[PDB]
Order: sequence, then C-alpha cells, then structure tokens
Amino acid sequence: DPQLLVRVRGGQLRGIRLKAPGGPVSAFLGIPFAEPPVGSRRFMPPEPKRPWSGVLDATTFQNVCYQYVDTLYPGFEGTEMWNPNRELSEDCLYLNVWTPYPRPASPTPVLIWIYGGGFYSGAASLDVYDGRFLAQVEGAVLVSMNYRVGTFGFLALPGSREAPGNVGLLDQRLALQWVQENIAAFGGDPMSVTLFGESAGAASVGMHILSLPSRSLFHRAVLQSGTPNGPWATVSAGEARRRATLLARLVGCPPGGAGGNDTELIACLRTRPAQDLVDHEWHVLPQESIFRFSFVPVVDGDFLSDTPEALINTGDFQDLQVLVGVVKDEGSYFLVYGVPGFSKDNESLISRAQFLAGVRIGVPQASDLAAEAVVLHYTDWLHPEDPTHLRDAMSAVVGDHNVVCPVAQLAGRLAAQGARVYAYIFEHRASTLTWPLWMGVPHGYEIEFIFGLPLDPSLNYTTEERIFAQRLMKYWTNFARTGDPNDPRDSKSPQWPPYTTAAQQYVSLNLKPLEVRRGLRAQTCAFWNRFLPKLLSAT
Amino acid sequence: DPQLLVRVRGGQLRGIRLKAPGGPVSAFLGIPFAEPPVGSRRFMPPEPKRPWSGVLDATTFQNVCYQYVDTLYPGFEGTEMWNPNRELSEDCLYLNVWTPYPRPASPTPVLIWIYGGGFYSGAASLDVYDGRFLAQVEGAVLVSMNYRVGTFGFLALPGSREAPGNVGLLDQRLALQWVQENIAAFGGDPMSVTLFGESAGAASVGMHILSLPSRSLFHRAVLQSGTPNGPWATVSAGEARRRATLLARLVGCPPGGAGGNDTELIACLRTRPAQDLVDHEWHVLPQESIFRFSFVPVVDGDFLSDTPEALINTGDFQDLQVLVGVVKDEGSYFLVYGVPGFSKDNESLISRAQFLAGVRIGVPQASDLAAEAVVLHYTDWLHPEDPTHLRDAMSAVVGDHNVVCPVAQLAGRLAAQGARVYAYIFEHRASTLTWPLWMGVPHGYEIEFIFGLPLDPSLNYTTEERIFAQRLMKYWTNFARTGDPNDPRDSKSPQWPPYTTAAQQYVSLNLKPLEVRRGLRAQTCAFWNRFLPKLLSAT
Repeated sequence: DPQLLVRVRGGQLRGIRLKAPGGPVSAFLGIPFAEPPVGSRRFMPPEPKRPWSGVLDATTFQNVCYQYVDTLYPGFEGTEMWNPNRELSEDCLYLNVWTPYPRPASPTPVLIWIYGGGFYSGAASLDVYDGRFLAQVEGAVLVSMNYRVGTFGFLALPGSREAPGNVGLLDQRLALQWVQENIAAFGGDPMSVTLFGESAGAASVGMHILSLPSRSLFHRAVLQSGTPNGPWATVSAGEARRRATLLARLVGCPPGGAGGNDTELIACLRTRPAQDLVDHEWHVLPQESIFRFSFVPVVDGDFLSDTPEALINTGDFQDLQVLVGVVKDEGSYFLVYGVPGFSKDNESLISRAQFLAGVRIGVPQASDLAAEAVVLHYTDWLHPEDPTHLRDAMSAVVGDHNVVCPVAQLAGRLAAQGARVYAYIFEHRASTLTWPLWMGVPHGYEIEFIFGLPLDPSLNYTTEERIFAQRLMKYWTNFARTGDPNDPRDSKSPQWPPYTTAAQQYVSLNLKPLEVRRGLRAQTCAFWNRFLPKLLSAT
Repeated sequence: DPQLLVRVRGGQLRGIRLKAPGGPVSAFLGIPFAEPPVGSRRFMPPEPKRPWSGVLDATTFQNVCYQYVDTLYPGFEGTEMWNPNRELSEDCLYLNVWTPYPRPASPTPVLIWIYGGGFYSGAASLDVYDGRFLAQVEGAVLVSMNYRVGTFGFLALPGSREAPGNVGLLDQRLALQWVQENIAAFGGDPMSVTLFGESAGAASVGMHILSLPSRSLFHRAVLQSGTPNGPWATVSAGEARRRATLLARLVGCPPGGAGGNDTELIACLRTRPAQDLVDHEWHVLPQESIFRFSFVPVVDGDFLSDTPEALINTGDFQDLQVLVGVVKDEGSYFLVYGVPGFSKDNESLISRAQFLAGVRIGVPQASDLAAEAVVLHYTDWLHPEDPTHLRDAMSAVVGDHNVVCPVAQLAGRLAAQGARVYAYIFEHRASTLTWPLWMGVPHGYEIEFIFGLPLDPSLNYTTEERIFAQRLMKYWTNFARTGDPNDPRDSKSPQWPPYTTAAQQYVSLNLKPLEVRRGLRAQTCAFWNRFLPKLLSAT
C-alpha cells in the first residue's frame, strides 16, 4: 500500500493503518530522527540520523528516553498514565507521524506536539498523546517526537564542549528540522508548522520562540499550562554547574580528590549506567520543594541569549500568533508529592501550621519576609484556620506561582510586544478523572480533551465530553490553520477575542459555551509578577 | 425659676431655658471646672476651679481654647463649621450641661461629649455639638467640656515638672471628676457616665479607658471615627521633646546659644503671646504629611503606662461596653489639605504619579518598600491609571490607615479581651453636605445626626434624615442606658449584634434599616494591622 510506504530524505519507511472511530489513519511510528546519543554521545547535541538501506519499519512505538519512574501511588491510573509505556533506553530519539488515510490532497497544516514532565520525564508513546483523532477527524498531519529528559537531556557544565546543556531542546529542534525537510512527503505543509505542548513541553515551545534558530521551523505556537519564563523551567549556569558536579560526585565522578578537568568529569560520567544517574537526580536540588526540577534548560547565552524573562521582556514578537491557557487547579497535583498533610486518599483538610510550612516548600526561594507576604496574600483573615480554605490556598500558591501568573506574565508581555495572543481557562473536570475531587482540574487534565480521547467510545466519557472534545479540537486545528481558534468565516455564536494588555480578555474553556472574561488572576498575579520579585531582590 | 438655679459643689449657677422643637430644655453653659491655666499655669496640669460667691451666670457659651483657625476655604461652611465660634482665649476651661425642662425625676444617664480636631483645634461651643435635642427628646443629661488643644494642651518636655504633657487630657479628666461630684444636681446619674467623642475626642475617650485614674469616672464608652491606637493620636517622649524644643527655638526660646534648662525653656515659652506658638505649630512635623498632628498625647509612662498598642493588646477590658464605628469615606476630607491634585472645587481626577506621591504624604512613616506595598495593595492592575479609581484609592489609603483599620484593630482587641463591643459604618451622606460629591461621607459627617440636628425644622434636612436621626439618637441613648444600642425589650425588627473576633459583625448605619455585615475591611486591615508593621520594622 503506497499509503503506508513513504520515502524520507534518508530512506524508506513502512507505516501502519490505524482505525479511529471516524475512519482510517496512516501512522508512521518510530522514525529515527537522529543517531542514538549513546556511549560517547551522552550529554552531546544530537546528530542527524544516517540514511538507511531497505525499508525501515515504522509500524510501532519506540523506546522512551531514560528517566525516573513514578512510584508514589503504584497501580494508580492518575500517576501511572504519565509513566513510560515502552522500554527505557538512551536510544530513544524517534518521532511519530499520523496522517489521515488516505494522505491528504494538498499540504495540510502540521501540529508538532511536545510532551512535558518537568524536563525529567515524559514520552510521545503515551496514550493521551494519541494523534489519531486530530488527524482522523480534523484531517491534520500530527507529529510527536521524543527528546532526552533528565541528566541526559540537560545535565550541563556550561562552557564545556561535551555537556554544554539544553541538548534535550536541540533534540526537539532537530525533530523540527526534520519535519521541515520531510513532512511534505506525508502530505504536511512545511509552511504551516504549529508547535504545541503542555507543562515543560509548553515551556519548550516557549524556548523555541525565544531561540533564534528555532524560529524558521515553526509559524504558530500553543503553550498549555507552562511557559519559558517562570521559576522552574530554567536555571543559571552557576546552578547548573553546581548540580552537575554535585551529581557527578555522588556517582563517584571523578573518584578521589581529583578535579579541574571538566572533560575527565564528563568522561567519567559517560561510563556510569544510566540508572546510576537517575538514582541521584533528585539529590541536587538546593532546598526541600515542589514544582522544582533538577535538570532543565540552562541560560547558557547560546540556546537562550539571556533569561527568558529578559527575552519576553524585550523580544520582537510582532506577528507571532500564540494560543496560551491554564487549567482550573494547576497546583493541586504537586501537593501530594511533598506537602505534609496532603494525600490523594483523604480530603487533605490541612492545619494552619501545615499551610505555613507548605508555603516554604511551595516557594522555596522565598525569604521569610517574602513568605510572610505570600501568607498574607493567601490567608483568609476572617477564617485563618478553616482547613478547607487553607487547603485550596496551598494549591493556589503553587498553581499561581508556577503556572498561572507566569502564563499571564507571558501573555501580556507578548501582546504588548506585537504578538496576537489568545488565552483560556480549562475548567472541565473529566468524568473519568481518578484523582480525588479536591484536586478539581489538575495540571495536565486538558490533554485527554485536546487530543480527542473522548471520541473513542470504549474509553467512555460523556457525550457532552465528546462534543466538548470536538469543540476543543476545532479551536486548536483552527488556530493551527488560520491563527485564530474561531469558527472559520462561519461566525457561529460565541467569539474568542485576543488577549490584550488593556482589556485582558480570556475565555472559559468548558462544557458551557465560550464565556469571555477579563484579567487572569489580575491582583494575585500583580502580587507575584510585580511586587514579590522586588521583595525577594531586597531580601 | 429653681429649674434654672442650681447650687454646685463650688457655688450657685443660673442656667437659661432653651427651646428645642419637642419642648423646653434647661442649659447651663460656661461652668468653670478649673482655674484658668494662664500665665505661669500654661503647660500645667489643670487645677480645680475655686468656689465662687453669689450666683455664677451660666447662660452662655464661654471662650474657645487657643487654637489655629482654618483658612483654606474662607467663608465655606464645610470648613468654617469646625472653626471657633467664640473668642479665642487661654481662659477656656468650662463645660456645659443640658437637662430636660424640667429636671428629670430620677437619676438620668449622662452622655459626656468630647470634641475632636486633631488635638489641635475644636470646641464644645460648636453648633453640631448642641446637646439640646438628646436631652429634650431622649431625656438625657448631656455634658460637653472644653479641653486645651495644641501646644497649650500637649506641648511636652517629658519628665519636666512644668510641661509634662497630656494636660489637655487631664483637662477632660477634671471635667469628668466634676461631672462625678456635681452632675447629680442636674438630675444626672453619676453612676451611668457614658463618654462619647469623634476624631481625637474618640481617641481621647480611648485614652480614658487606657488610663487607670480615668476609669472610675465613666462606665460606658463610644468612639466615633477615631481610636487611641493608630498612627496619629500619640507620639513618643523623644519626638515630643524634639517638637517642643524645636517649637520653642523658633519662638526664640531660649534666646542665644543657651540651654540644658528645661525650666528656663518653659519659663521663656510661658511669656510668648499665645498666637506666637500657634504660628509655629505646624513647623515641627518631621515630614510632609496629612492626618498627622504636631501636639498630641504623649506616651509619658504616666497618663499612658505604655503605648496604646501595648495597652489594648494586654489590658483587661472584661466588662467594658463600647460602641465603635466609622464613616463611609474617612480619608476624603484630609486630601484637600495637602495632596497635589485634590480640591473641593473639581472632581480631583488625579494622575497616577500624583497618586504615587499621595501615598508618601498619606503614609509619611513608610519606607519605599512599604510604600510599594501600599501601592500594590490599592492599585487596580486592570486599570492602573483610571483617575477615578486612583482618586478613591488615595482617599482609602488615608481613611483606612488612620481611622478604619485602627478602629478594627481596637474592636477586635477589645472583644478578644472581654469587652462587649458593637460596631457600625455610617453611610448616609447628609443632603445638606456642602463638600463635593466625590468626598461622599467625610470624616465627621455623622455628628449632625447623632446630635439630632435634623430634628430642627429650620435647618431643613429630609424627613427621612429626621427619622434617621431619631433612630441614631435612640441607639446612642440606649447604649448609654443599657449598654446595648438595641430596642429595649421591644425586639423591634432588625437587631445589632456584638462585634466578635469570630463572626466580626458590624452594621450599616444608614437610611435603610440595620443590615448586619461581617469583617470591617478584613483583608485591607490585615494588610495594615498585621503585615505592614513588620515591613516597616524591617525597613
């Protein structure tokens, strides 16, 4: 079947024909995009996959990059669903392609997805990132690649030749240059590349916009629940180094009282079993905390010329179309992972003292005064001990601090600089959600919908959820083709207005039709984005 | 007429028969309560008036104590109404008495009023403090004394024998001891003394509660728009001294490069024409500001054993009944007196920069960071330049900082310590009000109502206002007799609940019936009463 047989710039491939509810889909899973970054390649910028003979099989999902695996709640769908579903391996630089069966007629727009998992975990192989529905139904050419997370992706000794950092991003950039020079053959338009990701994938998409060289490889961008500018998606060189060598040292690299040879250091590191590194991953953070990750993009003054803050602050984004948004309760999920009093198993009605402590875990960089400021802001002084309030407060400190305000800081900075921005607030809690009611709509629970999982009848969502999904898919693909999530020409009732400095408009993405709103946590985010920082830089 | 002829502990007096709308009233105006504090008596604690021969005439209002006179808007009722309406003079220690004609049957409860004017101005002689209606109508024995304001009342050189401070308060205490030993003869009950005052009079009432010796002279207390604990009603010894000597020095006391003799200093000061002092009154403040006064009660460690803060913080007020409240816009009035952009003549739609400056005048003690905090808190980040918002914001910074939050800090501290507290928010703007609409209900515009001025038909308020007034008078006299502003036994519809730490209940005093509410500016006041201070004590 020529539908499943495609010649790529480096060789032939055989896809597989998948069956989505509305029909058939072509799927080319496992395409090498680079030479496995193993052995003396570990910590190195990726290299273009060499051309192969014969027909490369591409009927299946490849190995997940090497990464920590979540224990915490073993056998629990809520956590497991995020875990690797393929074998772990340093040989994981592959991407996927879904195209409607049969290949489109003309150059369809492409949706390149970037998975997220703190920069330390994640995989395109995942169920919720099943690009079949968006290709099947909205007739889109969808691509999802794997990029090195953890030490392998980001361990860096800034200035070094052999562990220079951000290589997990270069992985994604490489997948992008490949989509450029080969998506054509799948019926995709190399001229309408729309990047889109969640958590650190969103953060990533952000970095592509902030990085010159990534510019020519995409035209539109979506950033769900995450940005390049907050407190957790980048570290300085100094800290990077501090956590590289510290990690090295815990692994015996270098052995003895040796030193001053970054090369020997990396050479040594390059011999340790992958799992040895993952074993010490979490011991290099400088404080007890949540929503803070050990190995993530570093401000090298290369891939990022300066901090994302400085960049979105003075960049020229005068033409960029960008969709951005957030969910009802970003912070909830993270509380279970480390804030005394919280669990998925009870209502986590915490004490005040617990909440006071939470604030220091959740805002680890905060001095005392700054912590005080945060407590002032989230305490309800008519009921400073209501456990239910405290509980939700904790979730807000975390969610606002890491996701919401940073989103809003980016939305506004973008708009003010030229961007056409759109914003939203996912508020629908999936019926199927396995987390406790108290977490409401946790970080990452919009994905099932954007991808169109409710369209699968076996999965069993509600018809509303299904319709909902379709609506959501429609907005994305529409922003994808046009650069406006809006019903074509067809001005079908509710409209989605561009987020603007002055009006500050965003929409409620939920079961009830679009419902425009103004100001994304405006006060709260003024707290965080405007004042808090000066407090911190004083203390 | 024996009604108008009364023998007091020191001599005979002849009252005059006044005519209130509902009938006749006995009025004993001008009763010396102390020996004129003139000459070598200036700056000295007051002394009990010597007994006189014959029949002391008491048919008229005596001289207003020596004080600055407001220019600003000459001929304008809004300011003039506060100005002296009698001759100025250091010989002003007299009080007044209104009793219903004819003398009550049995010991009526007494309402002793304490006028307020920044501790620098004021007089019982004023029109709005006409105790005839409250005696006429609610059959109450009302008393209003004059106490030395300004330098004469408060200039102090702490530790000195001859200018020890707080003598204006001792004046009021003396009037109190007189009411004690003589109100009896006017049909008043020396056993049901209810102090009640506004602005610094309220602040004063507060100090009586905080001062042991004032305790035995009153049983209930009301504090309108003012408390002993805020930022402006007390100064330390050190500052007191600093402003005494500085004032002295500007007046040539002592002349030359002399010194180290507080006595010579005061002796010298004691020779300067009263107006010479008033002339330099306003030059000893340490910063440009508003709602800040030069000469006011000092924390001597005598009349006040420690700061009012410390006192309401650890005092035992377990039995005290106290009514407390505030008006819609405390801060408005003060803006005209010194905040660039404001005037009574235009809508004062200020610029942002103006508002930024306002904040430093209005919160003179604030460091930069603290000012920042205040700006953060009152700026509306969706419209940080809306002049109308800025305008009202300025008024709130001032009103919350000086009156509201301090009231709330006291209410709560009292309640928590045993007090039975009641609270309110006067929200009715008199129809007659001559200030611009933008000031809404300015500091001091409840007085007309509590005193019952609308009952006078010539004055021409609205019937509602009249009825309103009657209602208000009823609450006061009721709190006065019972210690509960509530309709007797007669549970006549809406009830006024005690302000409590937990529920934080207060009521809307306005045209529409009582309407209980919870939390007096709860967030805002948490800002000011809890956080702001630590910010300031850090900076």
